[PDB]
Amino acid sequence: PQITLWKRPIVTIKIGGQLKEALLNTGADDTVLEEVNLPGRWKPKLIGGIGGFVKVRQYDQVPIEICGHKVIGTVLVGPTPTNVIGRNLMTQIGCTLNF
Amino acid sequence: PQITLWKRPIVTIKIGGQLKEALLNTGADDTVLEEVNLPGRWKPKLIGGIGGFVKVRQYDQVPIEICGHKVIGTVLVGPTPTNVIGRNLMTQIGCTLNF
Ligand SMILES: CC(C)CN(C[C@@H](O)[C@H](Cc1ccccc1)NC(=O)O[C@H]1CO[C@H]2OCC[C@H]21)S(=O)(=O)c1ccc(N)cc1
Repeated sequence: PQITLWKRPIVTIKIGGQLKEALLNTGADDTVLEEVNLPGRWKPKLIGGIGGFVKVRQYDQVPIEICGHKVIGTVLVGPTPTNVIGRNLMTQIGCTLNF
Repeated sequence: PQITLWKRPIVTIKIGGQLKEALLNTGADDTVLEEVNLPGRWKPKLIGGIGGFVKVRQYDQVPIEICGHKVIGTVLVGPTPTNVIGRNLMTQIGCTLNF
């Protein structure tokens, strides 16, 4: 599909068997989500943004459905005001910026 | 331009006759630049990012030039890790997300 940006590019995702929505974010290297329930082991990570640093759980190689296509990639889990799909997953469903 | 997201989608941008470069960010509604030499008065603004809320200087109706393409809008100045051009400006180039 071809999304414009007169409003937040928000789309459905499925994570942990659960239906959700997230902002398709080209700003960040990695994906972040609202506290959720997930597979296995995570690493501590510190991301930085606007408003300083925030502590996240790094779940590695996780299965997620974005817009209905399967992707396995890194999901960061932490206190994000909103769910954010990073470049890391966007490139696997052939997302590209068009202008 | 169809641009893939393996890298940061950094493009060239011109303000005040200053060449710099900025992230084509679809996760930011607003355009946020670290410093500019714009000549005078700015307006006090608050945006929230992922790590909290920050003071930033709002400039109305700035002529800016992205990839040669001259467009006009509101250019904040703020504590951003990376120059970010958000959707308010990306719509004026008719830029879209695509997959
Ligand atoms: C400036 C960015 C480099 C900061 N981030 C990406 C950015 O998309 C966030 C992502 C984002 C999206 C929605 C809500 C909060 C954060 N948005 C943001 O704060 O940008 C600001 C520009 O204008 C304002 O409009 C919305 C946010 C403000 S980030 O959220 O911190 C970020 C940091 C690390 C990762 N891995 C992924 C994302």
